[PDB]
Amino acid sequence: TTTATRLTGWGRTAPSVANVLRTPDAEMIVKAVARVAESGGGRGAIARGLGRSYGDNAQNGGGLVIDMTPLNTIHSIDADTKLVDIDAGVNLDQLMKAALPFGLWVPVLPGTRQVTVGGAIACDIHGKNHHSAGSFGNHVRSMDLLTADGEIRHLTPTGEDAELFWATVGGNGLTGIIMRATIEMTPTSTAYFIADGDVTASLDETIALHSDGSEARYTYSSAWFDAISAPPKLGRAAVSRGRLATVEQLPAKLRSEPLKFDANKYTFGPIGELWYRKSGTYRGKVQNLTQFYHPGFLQYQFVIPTEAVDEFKKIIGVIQASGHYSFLNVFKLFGPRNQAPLSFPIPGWNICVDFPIKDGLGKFVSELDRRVLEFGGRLYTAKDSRTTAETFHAMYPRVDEWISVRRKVDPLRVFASDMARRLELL
Ligand SMILES: Cc1cc2nc3c(=O)[nH]c(=O)nc-3n(C[C@H](O)[C@H](O)[C@H](O)COP(=O)(O)OP(=O)(O)OC[C@H]3O[C@@H](n4cnc5c(N)ncnc54)[C@H](O)[C@@H]3O)c2cc1C
Ligand SMILES: O=C(Nc1sccc1C(=O)Nc1ncccn1)c1nc2cnccc2s1
Repeated sequence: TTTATRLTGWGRTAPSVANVLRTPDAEMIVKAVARVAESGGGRGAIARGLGRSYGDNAQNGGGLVIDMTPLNTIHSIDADTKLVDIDAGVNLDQLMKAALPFGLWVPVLPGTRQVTVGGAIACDIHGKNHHSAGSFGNHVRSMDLLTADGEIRHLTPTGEDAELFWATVGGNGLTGIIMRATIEMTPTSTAYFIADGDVTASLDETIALHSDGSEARYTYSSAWFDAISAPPKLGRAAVSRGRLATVEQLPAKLRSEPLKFDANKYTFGPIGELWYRKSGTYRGKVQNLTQFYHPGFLQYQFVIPTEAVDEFKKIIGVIQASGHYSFLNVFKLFGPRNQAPLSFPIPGWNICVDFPIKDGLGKFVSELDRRVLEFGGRLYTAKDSRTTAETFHAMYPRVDEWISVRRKVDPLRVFASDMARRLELL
C-alpha cells in the first residue's frame, strides 16, 4: 500500500525518499499511524496535501508520508449557517465551485486554488483580503484531528482543546492529521469583483498609498512592485484593490447568472510609461475571479511590522543593489494577526520575491534573514527551505509555547518532517 517516492516541494529542491501511503479509506490512515506509534517512533509520519509548499514541510526522509488528496469528499454545505463540512483532502478550487451556487464564498483564497483544506489550515494561509478577513484559521469552526495515540479529537477555536486547535493552525502537520473540518464561508450574491486600479511611480508613493487611509474602503488589496529598477523607480507598483460585487452593480448581460464562474520599440520609453499608467488606472471595473485574482528559482516571503516603514524601505534598497533580479514581486499590507503561535502574518508590510538560482544567492538570503529578524519580521515556512533553527526561533518568539503544546500531544514524536528536524520543532 506504500510506495517509496522521491518527494520535493513546489520549488523542486532538497528531495528526500519516503514511503508514501495513498488511500481513500480513512481507517487505513488510523492504522498506519498506529503502526508508526508502536514502531519506537522511528522517523515518524507527516501528512501531504497537493505539494504546493515550496519548503520541506510535506516530506519526511526515511519515514512515512500520508497523501491526503484521496480524502476529498464534501460532506455538506448549508447556506443558512454558512457552514461547509469537508474532508481535509478537498481542494479550494473544488470547494469554490461547489459552494458558489449556495451564494457562499471561500473566506480566504491564496495565489493558487490548488491547495488542500488540510494545507490551508496547517500553513494558516492568507490572501488578498488578509487585512479585512485574517487568515484561513480565522474561519475554521471545527476540525477533527488524528493525534499520536490514534484517537480522533474534535477541536474548536474556543472552549476545552482551544490550545491544540490554535497549535494545529499554522502547525505544519506537526500536531497530527487533520481528517475533517468545518469552515464558515462568506456570503455573496455574485462571483464578481468591483475593482479599482492604481499605478505609483515610486517606493515612497506605494507606501504613501497604503497608509493614507484608503485601505479601509476595500476588502481585497495587493500590488505588483518593481524590485529591479534603480531609485527613483524602485518600488513603483501596480495596485489592484476591490470588493465582491452585489447583483445591482453587475451589467445586465451578467445579472441573469450572478454566481456562474466559467515587447516593442516603445515599451521602455516615455510612451509606454504613459500606456502602463493609463491601463493600470481605473475605477469600478467589473472583474471575474480569473481577471481580478488568478492570472531554478528561490521564492522568498517576509513581513516587516507596520511601524518599521523606514526599515522596510531599507530591505527593498538592499534587494535591488544585490545584483539578484526578481521580476515577479507581490506586496500587500497585512492586518491584525490571530492567536496561533506559528501563524506567519502580523500587521505590516508583506513582500514576496522570486530570485533565479545563481552564485552567491544562498549567502545573500541569509543576510536578508538577519535583516528581517532585526526588524521584528519573519519568514513564511510555506516559502522557505533554507533558514536555520536559531533564526526561525528568534522570528517566532511563541515557538517554546507551541513546542510545549506539541510535547503533550506527541510525546514519542510520531509526527515528524524534514522541516521539523531542520527547524528543531521536533
Ligand atoms: C503558485 C503558488 C501561490 C501561492 N500563493 C500563496 C498565497 O497567496 N498565500 C499563502 O498563504 N500561501 C500561498 N502559497 C503556499 C500554499 O498556499 C501553502 O504552501 C499550502 O499549505 C499548500 O497546500 P497543500 O495542500 O499543497 O499542502 P502541502 O504543500 O502538501 O503541505 C503543506 C503543509 O500542510 C500540512 N498538511 C497538508 N495536509 C494536511 C492534513 N490533512 N493534516 C495536517 N497537515 C497537513 C503538511 O504536513 C505540510 O506541513 C502558494 C503556493 C504556490 C505554489
Ligand atoms: O503569497 C503570494 N501572494 C500574495 S501574499 C498576500 C497577497 C497575495 C496576492 O495578492 N496574490 C496574488 N495577487 C494577485 C495576483 C496573483 N496573486 C504568492 N506567492 C506566489 C508564489 N508563486 C507564484 C505566485 C505567488 S502569489
